[PDB]
Amino acid sequence: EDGVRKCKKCEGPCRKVCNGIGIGEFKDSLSINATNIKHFKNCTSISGDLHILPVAFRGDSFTHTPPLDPQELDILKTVKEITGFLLIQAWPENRTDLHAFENLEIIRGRTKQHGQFSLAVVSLNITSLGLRSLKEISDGDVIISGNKNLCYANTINWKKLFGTSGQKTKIISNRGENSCKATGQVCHALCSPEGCWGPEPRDCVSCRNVSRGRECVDKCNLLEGEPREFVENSECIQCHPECLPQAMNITCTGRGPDNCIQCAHYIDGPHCVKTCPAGVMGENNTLVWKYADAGHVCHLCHPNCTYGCTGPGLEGCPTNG
Ligand SMILES: *[C@@H]1O[C@H](CO[C@@H]2O[C@@H](C)[C@@H](O)[C@@H](O)[C@@H]2O)[C@@H](O)[C@H](O)[C@H]1NC(C)=O
Ligand SMILES: *[C@@H]1O[C@H](CO)[C@@H](O)[C@H](O)[C@H]1NC(C)=O
Ligand SMILES: *[C@@H]1O[C@H](CO)[C@@H](O)[C@H](O)[C@H]1NC(C)=O
Repeated sequence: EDGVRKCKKCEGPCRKVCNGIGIGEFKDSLSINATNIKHFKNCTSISGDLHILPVAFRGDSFTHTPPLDPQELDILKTVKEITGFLLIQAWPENRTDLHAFENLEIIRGRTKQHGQFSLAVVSLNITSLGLRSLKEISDGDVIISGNKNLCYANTINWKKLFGTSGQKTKIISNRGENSCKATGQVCHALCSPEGCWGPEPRDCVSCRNVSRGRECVDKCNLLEGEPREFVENSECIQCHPECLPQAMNITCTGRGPDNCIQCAHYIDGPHCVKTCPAGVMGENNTLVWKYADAGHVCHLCHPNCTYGCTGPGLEGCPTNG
């Protein structure tokens, strides 16, 4: 079970806040060129505005700045929050989606491009967006234009991502819905009609049937197979290992050990245990000992037999060394 959300702190070391292009250390910097991209490494929140103009990839000779290698973009795969706006005006052809932003989830929109835009994806040689993680575009309007071979962008119900009232969404002159559907570049079957960031089941706004981890799936593993799961708000989560997987019925009502049908080993109180407690330091700083009934029910053993137990009460306890 992936019961722990972040695992160790939040990532490897953990969360860092960096300034945006044209603000702070990147003052008087027009775009994210091959000079300041290295200062965005190990950074979860990039407060401010991000800019990727053609100058970054071409290289500006007069500012002693070099051309950007498309493999450097992966330095932004750690960014998930943008307090200002994201302005992407140029991106390579060897990549069909916004590869570097595969983990961006929240874009606030305090700062806006021309006081109107939060997301600007214009003139890009891509075929899909691939912003699978983006859940909220808080304020600014969205512009997606001049992306000749780009499909799937018109599918997204931007109303779900929007927060502020009247958020306009200029999605014009891309790869028409006529050609997109005729070539099989439509939203996935497992993907709900609420739009998708591409064809892959992971690229999805919401799931039509259910989800599991980072994918839209049809089955939830309730009645059979790999770890028996239960459905909670369109999500598949496996029942506690100490729950005998039942056929004809679902293995659990919830997440915990005490929320399942029947324990595969013994049963201490409401909890399903692999063995009855045999000398555990109890919450009252004292060793707790128990025994197993005929029906596998853990009962507290007699106080007299302290360093061990076999049956009920004060019966059988002197062992031969
Ligand atoms: C969505 O799921 C449909 C089946 O129904 C659902 O799944 C079964 C296993 C049961 O849990 C049932 O109670 C659910 O309502 C499929 O027929 C359908 O093909 C699925 N959709 C797609 C796009 O695959
Ligand atoms: C970035 O994080 C990785 C772990 O994900 C760590 O090994 C590395 O040293 C970090 N780099 C810097 C410059 O902090
Ligand atoms: C499954 O267990 C629940 C809980 O007691 C019960 O209400 C239901 O009738 C059972 N269904 C089957 C098919 O065993």
